[PDB]
Amino acid sequence: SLAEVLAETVRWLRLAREDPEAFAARVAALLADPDAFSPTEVAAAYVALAVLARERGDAEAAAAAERLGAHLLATDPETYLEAQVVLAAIEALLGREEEAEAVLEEALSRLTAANKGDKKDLLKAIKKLFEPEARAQLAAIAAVLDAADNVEAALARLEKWAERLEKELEHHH
Repeated sequence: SLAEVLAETVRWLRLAREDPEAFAARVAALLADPDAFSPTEVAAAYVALAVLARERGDAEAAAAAERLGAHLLATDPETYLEAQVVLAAIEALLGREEEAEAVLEEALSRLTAANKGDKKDLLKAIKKLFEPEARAQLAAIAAVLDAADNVEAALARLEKWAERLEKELEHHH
């Protein structure tokens, strides 16, 4: 579930801050054998690593997130899509709307080119961000990121992004 990925992303991000050595050891473990961990855990580690890459300029986290994302795309496309939507929400939360939309577009393009997902999957996944269970966890992410004042406007921007996509989908039929 989307909200479980968010909840677990809170735990990964707090671990990176509060015990970086245990963060590094568990990431090495997931990179060595991601299939030994639950899909939610792999997706959350991907998101935390992608956030470290983008927000701290962490080259190793960047390459590690790329490997985990690739693995999720190849083996569990629905979890891949959830991971990308959560990453997009967090970038939007941080005020990086262009980056958030590029993440969604990359996710869409990888999913369709692999014949594992489509525009309707993306729309459905984005809208799961707005449910209460997911909103509670994004509030937790926002506490982690000192971005509480931007939760609503970030989700509103994503909703209009999804709305325009859905309208083009409708017009195209």
